[PDB]
Amino acid sequence: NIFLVPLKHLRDSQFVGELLVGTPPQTVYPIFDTGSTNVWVVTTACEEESCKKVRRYDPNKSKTFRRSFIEKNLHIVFGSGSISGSVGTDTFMLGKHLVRNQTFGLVESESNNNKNGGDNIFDYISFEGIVGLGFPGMLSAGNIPFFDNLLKQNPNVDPQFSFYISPYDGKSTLIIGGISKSFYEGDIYMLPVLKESYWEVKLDELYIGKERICCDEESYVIFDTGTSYNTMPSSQMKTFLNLIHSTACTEQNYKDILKSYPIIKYVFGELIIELHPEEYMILNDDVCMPAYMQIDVPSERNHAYLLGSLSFMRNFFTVFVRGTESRPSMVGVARAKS
Ligand SMILES: CCC1(CC)CC(=O)N([C@@H]2CCOc3ccc(C(=O)N[C@H]4CC(C)(C)Oc5ccccc54)cc32)C(=N)N1
Ligand SMILES: *[C@@H]1O[C@H](CO)[C@@H](O)[C@H](O)[C@H]1NC(C)=O
Repeated sequence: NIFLVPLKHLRDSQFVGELLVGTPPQTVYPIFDTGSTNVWVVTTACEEESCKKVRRYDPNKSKTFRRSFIEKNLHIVFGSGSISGSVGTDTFMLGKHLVRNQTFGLVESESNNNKNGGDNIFDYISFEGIVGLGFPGMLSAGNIPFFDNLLKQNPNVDPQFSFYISPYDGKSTLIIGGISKSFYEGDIYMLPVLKESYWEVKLDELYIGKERICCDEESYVIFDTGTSYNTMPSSQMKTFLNLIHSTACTEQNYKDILKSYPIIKYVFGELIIELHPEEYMILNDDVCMPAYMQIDVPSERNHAYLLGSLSFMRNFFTVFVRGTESRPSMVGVARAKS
């Protein structure tokens, strides 16, 4: 049995889907993140302005909510903001499928702890939560992650999911347990996941046009729906900004200005995945920018390259296959439909 969960592309970068929590059920619209594993829900215990503007789950109105003991609020700090809150368990429902006794994080503050003077991601978006879809290694608290708990309680669902991203129409969809040829064109190329925390596969080479920028050290590609942009390590970013400059542009001449920009080629052994200038240049205000940011995923000697939603999944249908005993963990990539 296979089912799907449609996603609404919001005015911010978000692709949110319907999620029901508690008894009687309350409705929240979280994003679905392959770059984290916790489940976060914005609650009424967060009285901040960036919280009060959205639908807030109230645990006091849930007969099935249970409070978990913690010594301190768990604090998650990342690039553009911070999430902080407590933890409990409740019963969830996603696409009419039931997940009971699921541990999740209750957002109680969105204060930015990188630089507390402004620049907070939650001021610019209508954030209601995160459904983590990564591997159990990244679970911060609780007995079992959300997706695994869904499968344990729905054993006729196959441990896999996939994302069709099309921001222009309303056909953006998350499908759980399978795929559909109604989304991709051609074949699906499989890449083994070698690091079961993120959805992380090995990257062999990376070209910006004809210039080879990777790899001389061990490099990896992370498929992360929870970022709009693609990323590169700091070292390659100085090179990237010298080969791909941002320029002024308009909606009228952008095809003309990007005629000279290079093709970005991601090489996975035999598979070559190309990014054309109109597929990685973002247009905001009157500036054509590369849809790339600088992220150094922490590790001793590994380098991680992230593939985001706006720049990658919009053009490439992506399948995530959880490993079992009859198969390993892989990600599948195919061209998307028009
Ligand atoms: C969701 C954040 C976390 C989980 C706590 C942590 C985390 O840092 N990342 C990545 C990997 C590292 O680099 C970055 C850098 C930036 C961003 C970012 O600002 N993302 C935006 C996208 C948008 C506006 C559509 O929705 C939301 C909704 C909430 C928060 C952020 C966003 C994400 C990541 C996750 N993949 N997941
Ligand atoms: C729910 O999960 C908790 C772990 O947080 C566990 O102690 C409990 O036995 C589980 N089942 C029920 C019915 O609470």
